Amino acid sequence: GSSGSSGMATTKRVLYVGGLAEEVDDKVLHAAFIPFGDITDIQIPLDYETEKHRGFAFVEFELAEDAAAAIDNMNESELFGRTIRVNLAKPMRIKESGPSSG
Repeated sequence: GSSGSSGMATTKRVLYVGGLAEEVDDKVLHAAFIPFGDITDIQIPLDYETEKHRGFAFVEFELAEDAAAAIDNMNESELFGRTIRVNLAKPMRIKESGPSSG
């Protein structure tokens, strides 16, 4: 049994981790997800003024299957004495400001 609502895509490698701690970083997440498979790259949400994170990040998996397995597990897992959430990366959405109809 299976089905695709969202649509058609193969971007099931980048996982979204939430509920992270103030000490958790790309490094902590790496050695924390290194078991599942072989992380290809990691991204951390930071600013240009403070360059700090709110409590989440995005991890990539060498494969898709490995990622799915990481979610089913890491999902509502226990990290640093906290409950983090894991799920497929949400669909981004950007825009551009410009003059219209004049």
